[PDB]
Amino acid sequence: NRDMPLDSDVFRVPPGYNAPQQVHITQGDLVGRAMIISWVTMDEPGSSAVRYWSEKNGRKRIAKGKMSTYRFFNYSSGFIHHTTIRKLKYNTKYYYEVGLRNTTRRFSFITPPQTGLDVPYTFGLIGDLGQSFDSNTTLSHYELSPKKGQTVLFVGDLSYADRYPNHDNVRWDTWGRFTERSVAYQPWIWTAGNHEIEFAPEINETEPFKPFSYRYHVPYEASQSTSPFWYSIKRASAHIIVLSSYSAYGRGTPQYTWLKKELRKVKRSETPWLIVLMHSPLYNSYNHHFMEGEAMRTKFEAWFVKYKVDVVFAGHVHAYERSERVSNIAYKITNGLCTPVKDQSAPVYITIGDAGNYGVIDSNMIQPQPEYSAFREASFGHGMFDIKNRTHAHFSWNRNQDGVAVEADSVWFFNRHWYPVDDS
Amino acid sequence: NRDMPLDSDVFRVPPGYNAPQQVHITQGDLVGRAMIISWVTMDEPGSSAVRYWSEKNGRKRIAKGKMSTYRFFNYSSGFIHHTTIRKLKYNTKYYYEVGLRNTTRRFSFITPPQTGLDVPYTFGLIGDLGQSFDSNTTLSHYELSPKKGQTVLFVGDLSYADRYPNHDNVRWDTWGRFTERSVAYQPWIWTAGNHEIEFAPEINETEPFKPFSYRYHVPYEASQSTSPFWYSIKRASAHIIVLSSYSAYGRGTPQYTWLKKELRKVKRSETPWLIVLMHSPLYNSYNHHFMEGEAMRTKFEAWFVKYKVDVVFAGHVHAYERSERVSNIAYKITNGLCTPVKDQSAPVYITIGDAGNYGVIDSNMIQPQPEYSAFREASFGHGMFDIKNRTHAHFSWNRNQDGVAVEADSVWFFNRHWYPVDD
Amino acid sequence: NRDMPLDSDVFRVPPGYNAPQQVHITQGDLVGRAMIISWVTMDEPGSSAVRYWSEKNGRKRIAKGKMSTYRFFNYSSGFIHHTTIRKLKYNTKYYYEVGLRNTTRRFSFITPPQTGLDVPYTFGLIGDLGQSFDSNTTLSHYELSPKKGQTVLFVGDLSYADRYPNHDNVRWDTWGRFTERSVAYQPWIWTAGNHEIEFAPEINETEPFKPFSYRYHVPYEASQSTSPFWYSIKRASAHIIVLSSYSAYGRGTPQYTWLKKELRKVKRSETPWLIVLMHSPLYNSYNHHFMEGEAMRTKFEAWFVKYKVDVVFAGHVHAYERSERVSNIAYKITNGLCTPVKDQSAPVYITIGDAGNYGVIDSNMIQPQPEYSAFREASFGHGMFDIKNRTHAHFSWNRNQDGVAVEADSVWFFNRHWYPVDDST
Amino acid sequence: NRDMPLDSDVFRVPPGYNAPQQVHITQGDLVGRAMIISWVTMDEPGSSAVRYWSEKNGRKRIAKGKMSTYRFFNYSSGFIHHTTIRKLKYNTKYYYEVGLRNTTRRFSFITPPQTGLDVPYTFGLIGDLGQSFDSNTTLSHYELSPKKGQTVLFVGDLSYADRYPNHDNVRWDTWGRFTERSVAYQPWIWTAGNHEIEFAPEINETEPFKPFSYRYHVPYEASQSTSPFWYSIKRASAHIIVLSSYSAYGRGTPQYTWLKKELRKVKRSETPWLIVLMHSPLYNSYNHHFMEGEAMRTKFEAWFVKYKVDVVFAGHVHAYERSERVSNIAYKITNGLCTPVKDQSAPVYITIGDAGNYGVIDSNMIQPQPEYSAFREASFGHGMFDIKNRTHAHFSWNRNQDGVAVEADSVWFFNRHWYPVDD
Ligand SMILES: *[C@@H]1O[C@H](CO)[C@@H](O[C@@H]2O[C@H](CO)[C@@H](O)[C@H](O)[C@H]2NC(C)=O)[C@H](O[C@@H]2O[C@@H](C)[C@@H](O)[C@@H](O)[C@@H]2O)[C@H]1NC(C)=O
Ligand SMILES: *[C@@H]1O[C@H](CO)[C@@H](O[C@@H]2O[C@H](CO)[C@@H](O)[C@H](O)[C@H]2NC(C)=O)[C@H](O[C@@H]2O[C@@H](C)[C@@H](O)[C@@H](O)[C@@H]2O)[C@H]1NC(C)=O
Ligand SMILES: *[C@@H]1O[C@H](CO)[C@@H](O[C@@H]2O[C@H](CO)[C@@H](O)[C@H](O)[C@H]2NC(C)=O)[C@H](O[C@@H]2O[C@@H](C)[C@@H](O)[C@@H](O)[C@@H]2O)[C@H]1NC(C)=O
Ligand SMILES: *[C@@H]1O[C@H](CO)[C@@H](O[C@@H]2O[C@H](CO)[C@@H](O)[C@H](O)[C@H]2NC(C)=O)[C@H](O[C@@H]2O[C@@H](C)[C@@H](O)[C@@H](O)[C@@H]2O)[C@H]1NC(C)=O
Ligand SMILES: *[C@@H]1O[C@H](CO)[C@@H](O)[C@H](O)[C@H]1NC(C)=O
Ligand SMILES: *[C@@H]1O[C@H](CO)[C@@H](O)[C@H](O)[C@H]1NC(C)=O
Ligand SMILES: *[C@@H]1O[C@H](CO)[C@@H](O)[C@H](O)[C@H]1NC(C)=O
Ligand SMILES: *[C@@H]1O[C@H](CO)[C@@H](O)[C@H](O)[C@H]1NC(C)=O
Ligand SMILES: *[C@@H]1O[C@H](CO)[C@@H](O)[C@H](O)[C@H]1NC(C)=O
Ligand SMILES: *[C@@H]1O[C@H](CO)[C@@H](O)[C@H](O)[C@H]1NC(C)=O
Ligand SMILES: *[C@@H]1O[C@H](CO)[C@@H](O)[C@H](O)[C@H]1NC(C)=O
Ligand SMILES: *[C@@H]1O[C@H](CO)[C@@H](O)[C@H](O)[C@H]1NC(C)=O
Ligand SMILES: *[C@@H]1O[C@H](CO)[C@@H](O)[C@H](O)[C@H]1NC(C)=O
Ligand SMILES: *[C@@H]1O[C@H](CO)[C@@H](O)[C@H](O)[C@H]1NC(C)=O
Ligand SMILES: [Cl-]
Ligand SMILES: [Fe+3]
Ligand SMILES: [Fe+3]
Ligand SMILES: [Fe+3]
Ligand SMILES: [Fe+3]
Ligand code: NA
Ligand code: NA
Ligand SMILES: [Zn+2]
Ligand SMILES: [Zn+2]
Ligand SMILES: [Zn+2]
Ligand SMILES: [Zn+2]
Repeated sequence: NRDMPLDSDVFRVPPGYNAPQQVHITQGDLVGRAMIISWVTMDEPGSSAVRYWSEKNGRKRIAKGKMSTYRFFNYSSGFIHHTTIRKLKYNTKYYYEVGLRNTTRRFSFITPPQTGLDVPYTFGLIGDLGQSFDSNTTLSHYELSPKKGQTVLFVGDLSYADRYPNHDNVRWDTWGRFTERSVAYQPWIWTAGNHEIEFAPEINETEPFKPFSYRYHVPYEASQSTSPFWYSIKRASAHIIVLSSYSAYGRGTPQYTWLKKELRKVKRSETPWLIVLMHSPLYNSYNHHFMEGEAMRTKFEAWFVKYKVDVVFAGHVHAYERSERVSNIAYKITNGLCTPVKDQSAPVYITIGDAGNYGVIDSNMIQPQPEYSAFREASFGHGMFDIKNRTHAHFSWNRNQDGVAVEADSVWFFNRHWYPVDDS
Repeated sequence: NRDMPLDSDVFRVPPGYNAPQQVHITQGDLVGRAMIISWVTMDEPGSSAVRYWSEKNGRKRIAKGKMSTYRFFNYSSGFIHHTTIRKLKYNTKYYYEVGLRNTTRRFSFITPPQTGLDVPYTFGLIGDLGQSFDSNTTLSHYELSPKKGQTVLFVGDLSYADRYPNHDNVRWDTWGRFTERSVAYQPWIWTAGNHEIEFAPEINETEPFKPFSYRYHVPYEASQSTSPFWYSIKRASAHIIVLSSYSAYGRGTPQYTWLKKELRKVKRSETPWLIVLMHSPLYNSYNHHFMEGEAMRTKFEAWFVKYKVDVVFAGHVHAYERSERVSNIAYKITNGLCTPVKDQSAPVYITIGDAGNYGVIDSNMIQPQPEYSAFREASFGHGMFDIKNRTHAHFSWNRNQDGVAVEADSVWFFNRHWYPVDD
Repeated sequence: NRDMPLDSDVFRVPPGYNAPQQVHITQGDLVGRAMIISWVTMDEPGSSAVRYWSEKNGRKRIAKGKMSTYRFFNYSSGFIHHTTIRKLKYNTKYYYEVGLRNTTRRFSFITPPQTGLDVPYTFGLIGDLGQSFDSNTTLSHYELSPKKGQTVLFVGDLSYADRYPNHDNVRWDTWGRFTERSVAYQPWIWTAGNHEIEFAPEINETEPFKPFSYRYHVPYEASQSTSPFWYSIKRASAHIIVLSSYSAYGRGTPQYTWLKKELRKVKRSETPWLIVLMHSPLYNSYNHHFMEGEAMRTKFEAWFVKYKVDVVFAGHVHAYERSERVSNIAYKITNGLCTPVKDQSAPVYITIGDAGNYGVIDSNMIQPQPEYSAFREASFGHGMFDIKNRTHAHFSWNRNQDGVAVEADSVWFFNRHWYPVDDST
Repeated sequence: NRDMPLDSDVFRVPPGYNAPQQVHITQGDLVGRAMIISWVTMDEPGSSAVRYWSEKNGRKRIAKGKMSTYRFFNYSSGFIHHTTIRKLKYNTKYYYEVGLRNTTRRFSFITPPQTGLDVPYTFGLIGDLGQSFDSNTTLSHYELSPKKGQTVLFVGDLSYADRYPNHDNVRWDTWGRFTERSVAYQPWIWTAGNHEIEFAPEINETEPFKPFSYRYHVPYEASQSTSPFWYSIKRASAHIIVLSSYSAYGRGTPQYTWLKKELRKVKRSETPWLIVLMHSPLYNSYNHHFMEGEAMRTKFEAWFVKYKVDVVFAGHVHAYERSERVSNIAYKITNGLCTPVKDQSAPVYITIGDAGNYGVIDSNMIQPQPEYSAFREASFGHGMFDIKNRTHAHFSWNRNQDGVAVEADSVWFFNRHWYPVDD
């Protein structure tokens, strides 16, 4: 176990009575004019109000949100606040304060630009963060990146609190305080991983995702989803679809039905970059969780080809892997066509679940490297998906053992819709 | 299309003030000593009490249940009752009556024999019933069967009420009154199909399986399931595992985790017949819904082989198919091994979703007939799985266009644990 | 049984698919800038959106509210909509529309003037309305009154649906359609009466006021009440306090606590007319329900004197009665001081529970008329509290058997804070 | 504030992992064959099962109950268990054990005799107990009483936790542990006082009686009450009626309606002693809370007289008072009949809210002592209602300053139905 001890500086509780902690934000709407503000108070319920103001207009406003609590076995939570700030200005720095009654803590964010064809934007890519010492340097590598991530795409497995006895939910609080130094100033877009399931019938905890869902809200109604575990957002030139690997996705189910309709609503003339997130990779040549993505892949892979998804990000495997553009959609049971082929309409599949978890890397690879795998390496690190314009985005991967400006893997993406050419 | 009109005889309301209607029973425990009695009253809530007594020891006892209601868009249900009778005697006729506060109605059932290695038992197989005129013929054929079925293994898609505007839930009620003449007297073991999902955010109805789960209860806690849409029961010599094609089944999910534990609890020296029910077939050589079952197959086929499941029954496809014993579990992305192969540890996959639905048959088939497919036909009908003992179970398929004693398809199942020979 | 039959013209369903019916409004805030819009759709849920605009300007805005439903025994409601229009302009005609998805119906209201010392306003007084032919006559008299009532103060007992078998809640829907012609255009201020309680444990209905509270919302949180059945509103120059005779009011209970603080908040220099609404009369010389008000009188009478309430309106008794300014607050169990005395600091107690109910008047009164009873008469009718300014309000009582313009009883009120001179007739 | 400090011995936590604390029992049915067993586990949910057996026959049985939790402002409760043991034998000592899964604790109780005309029984009377050092003394005097109480009638105001900042509900847990040494072995019959209202809108606690209602269950369903704050039990020769001073009692309200019908069910030929419990006294000659009972009095006094209630116990005033048998029911507003008069159908009204509370006594009395007041004294203490038979019960008031066998006041109650003479 390489988890940071409870006394670590990154887990420190902010001073002052009922001081807000575990502050975290995410996009609150479909197009970027809104922000969910989230924090926890531990001494008393406190106010769910958020004071905020833009640098441009300097008028202090109040939004009012809602508080909630939960229990998990013998654990009882602090007071969890979720407040949505709406009708924000584009491309604008706002300041926001939480804890208006007790002790007040102040933060800030920048709204993205209005969606558009050539609007540039830099996405962090982080998966399977955890709270090990490895997790802490990955976060450091992200925040010190000269490419300056503006939003993190998070592909599942947050706190790993379920590894503890009875899923010791204090390790959710520590994770929230630890990640605050980033997510309180820029949105993370949440994907549900398997360590969020927390299905523990032995301790009478049988509602999947219960802790995760109380602590991390997503703007899922903004895209007509009926569940927080699959949803869409638009931000700058990107359309991002979040799927749930451990929800139902059979034909006719809510997630299947929502994805079918959502892929049809995508307007590549406004958001050229089509990004999909799921926890479990559909392409993966590591031994760890080899072929667990087969189920979802059979259901959705053809749809990713059809709609010319640019890239699919996943975690789950604790390592890094970048596919070639391939598909394996010709199979008809008896026709023998079960080998992935090069398909220039396919997305690139990237496994980036290597941000540290609890300190274990997945090293065992199937050998030789299969044709469908382009690059892979068992190192800790994080990714950046730097969109330049409608045709070009630059993806890079940074290792924890390198300098923060070093790119150990690096490739240009040519947009599938606006410039379809062999970017290999 | 061919759905029976609302004024059909099969849909008649039982007379009397608040007379119970849509009466139906199913196994109430793990081993067959309990029964869930269910019904609906339309005039007022009424009593959830059930009076019962055996034709033998004859003492009249009272079980008490719970009532509940639901709404669906602009539909308001009647008052739905579910009551469990426990501690029944094995292998005895009981009488039970419902509607004690006002109009009483009386029915009977016969508890199964205790579970055991060599206990014979006869299972009706019905899928995708619906309420078309074909639906009624299938049910007649089952009731007039010389085989004499004792329990219906129902592989999902019940009322087809979702085909109607706003899913007109009156068509649940009619289907309940139509099927009463069978399921009030012998258990139907319920599987959930895609027509039970009734996901309709356009009318703000977003809870999967809501009308079905209010109306049809299952003993799912008896097998430590956390959900009614997957569960297991034992009856005579059969261990029946019911799965939910339209719930989560990824690694670490409730259903995945439950099934993974459940197969370890199977004792073939106590129940040698291992039967799996699911709505969507894992092997299906018809064009309609072709390869829909692939996702669940990747997850569960290797377990079915590991545990030598005798048969997997499914509906969904509106036709009849019986596979060979095959598996397709050796694939590894790049090893190229993606062809089903004869495997005597594997189950036979039977598609039996041809009870009538709303009158339509699935006739277009993959050509040529793949080697994994033993027999297929686009006719309405039903199946019977007739366990003779620990080694032999006779499966027969009866067509609606045939006489009720006629088996258009017939095959001996040799038990995968006690007698695993080529069948 | 003088209840109007089900096929009466007043119970007619508004035509068109899923047309909104039982449209009714009431004040939706403390000061008058808000309105709660309420209505029922029978065919499908429909939209809880309200389109509205000022006759002056004309900008057509939308307010979104919520739909709820209930069951009561073997009855199932339609789809009940409550939507609050906020931030409105004072003294201004607004039009509003409901049923925006399918069949639209349009109505209007006038927001009250801004609260102030001399702001005039006419309040109607109706209690125990019911749905009888007498009930129809009272409503007609109210709306045809030459002094135009601008808001109804309603002292409880609405539909008398609970008199029917299984409280046949269909009789709630008919009463909503019948009263629509008034309450859809001007707010009625709701008090909960004993016929709202609907405690029917024999048919497993044990939640008091369940039908009433689903159908009739009030802005109780605006006055920091925690319950719909007691709350305060301010309108024009009146501060109106609504109490619940059939809720707890023992010392330390929520209603007791709320009323205690609420009287401290009243400012007679911003709203001179202090009005109390309750169902059960504290002072009542009628035989029916004689002394049922003693328990609440015991708890609150002295507070009404202390804070110089101008008038207490009640119903419950199916007749009309106006009291002298009278108090009975000096009793100490053993001191013999149990008789009401003239007290110019006390309010007037008015029983106005004679709008019709199910067609029965309460005529058996105690004789001779006690010294505390000013005027009493067993006839169907309604009242008007016509505030002229900070010092003067005219109260009048109109009988059904009389013309619409004739006051059978009437009296000038001298405001207890601004003109505290004896005004005894 | 004479409240005991948190490290006092009476607040000791039972040792051992998840040891049940705050164990307390009350009658679980109408007549005395059932017991509600309540306790709190702090380390994890634990099992709600209760193992119990009579000292007579060691046939160990299991009763299964229910667990609940609550929050109050920034306080989070432990795991609260309520389990009803039903179908017990009369007049029988039972053992019971809680904390089965982890640390077990064992207690006992003795069921009352079957209800009956001439069954003797001793009732402890305790009100406004709290947790001062005075409170601990009163509880000692009760448990040391030579008259040996068999059940406590508790007229309300339990923990006084609502005097602490934010009603510091730890002072509920501490009170449960302190009272356990009595109430784990014999029932206390709970009346809600005003310190149970805990209506605190400032800190967003607006639901009356929430902490109390979670921690202390009552068998209110057994008398067809729809609310735990009013209810009746029958025990030995007593029919006991608990009213809620701080709920609704206007005409038509649930409580009012309930009391009207419950009195009609009283059978003095089976329970000759008719006893009413309420928190706020209807007769009180103390300055503190003078005439707060008038409102309930105007509604209910004539009913008490009409049904010849033997005695009404209240608390609320932190002193002792015993009235004469008087009524004040002749008043008609204008007839001037407002003075209480002696009335041999009226109950005796006893204020017994002097068990200690937070260490304050109410000493200021109305002078001179009114005619309706028989005896009254501002001292801490408790009472005992000792039923001998259908005609006689002995009531005694024991002060904390006297020795445990000393009665500072004592009267014979002559049964209003069987023996109504001037007592
Ligand atoms: C969209 O972004 C691309 C990456 O930044 C642009 O390509 C870049 O163009 C630069 C000239 O402005 C040149 O120095 C860079 O080397 C080049 N980078 C790459 C990776 O090609 C692209 O510009 C167009 O496409 C390239 C290939 C050249 O033909 C440019 O002259 C073109 O303008 C950007 N597209 C647009 C429309 O600006
Ligand atoms: C289990 O049931 C099978 C079907 O009823 C039995 O096989 C049948 O046995 C009949 C005589 O008992 C024979 O006429 C049938 O032809 C035969 N049916 C088939 C499909 O083979 C079976 O009986 C045992 O197995 C058969 C093959 C013979 O060897 C019998 O002598 C055996 O008793 C039943 N198994 C047992 C263990 O009884
Ligand atoms: C406040 O309203 C009162 C009721 O309308 C006014 O009294 C009425 O004044 C009328 C002409 O102003 C007069 O014809 C009415 O007889 C009289 N009504 C009564 C019941 O007295 C009152 O006007 C002031 O007071 C009265 C007594 C007259 O002296 C008026 O001339 C006064 O202006 C209104 N108060 C004010 C300040 O206007
Ligand atoms: C009910 O209990 C009372 C208290 O014990 C009985 O009165 C007591 O009877 C004793 C004789 O056994 C006697 O020594 C006690 O002094 C006397 N105590 C009092 C306070 O009176 C009572 O006994 C009957 O009633 C009284 C009025 C006498 O007439 C006795 O002689 C009677 O036996 C008991 N009543 C019954 C019906 O048992
Ligand atoms: C985590 O990293 C930050 C930034 O590099 C550093 O200040 C902090 O001390 C580190 N803490 C631990 C426990 O590694
Ligand atoms: C609740 O708040 C009080 C005062 O703010 C504090 O002293 C106490 O420790 C808190 N209790 C809990 C359980 O947080
Ligand atoms: C359904 O089948 C039964 C039995 O064959 C028959 O009596 C009945 O008339 C049929 N009803 C319809 C509508 O086909
Ligand atoms: C409810 O029950 C009453 C009494 O039998 C009956 O008259 C009425 O029609 C019923 N209403 C409904 C909607 O079932
Ligand atoms: C239904 O049964 C109850 C209880 O026996 C009875 O009171 C009632 O009148 C019955 N209803 C009808 C319509 O017969
Ligand atoms: C539900 O709506 C349809 C029209 O959309 C109507 O025909 C049907 O009768 C409605 N059902 C009820 C119970 O109102
Ligand atoms: C009600 O309106 C909706 C949307 O405008 C429409 O789809 C529906 O057909 C309408 N219903 C009827 C009965 O006209
Ligand atoms: C009710 O009164 C109105 C007049 O205001 C009249 O038009 C209508 O016919 C009356 N209806 C009944 C049933 O009395
Ligand atoms: C939960 O149970 C474990 C069991 O060892 C214990 O150590 C832990 O302190 C408990 N947590 C709480 C908050 O009681
Ligand atoms: C309470 O009383 C008991 C018995 O008299 C005694 O043993 C105990 O120490 C006392 N505790 C306190 C804190 O007074
Ligand atoms: Cl009181
Ligand atoms: Fe992981
Ligand atoms: Fe089907
Ligand atoms: Fe009335
Ligand atoms: Fe007290
Ligand atoms: Na599927
Ligand atoms: Na998976
Ligand atoms: Zn994972
Ligand atoms: Zn299907
Ligand atoms: Zn009334
Ligand atoms: Zn008290």
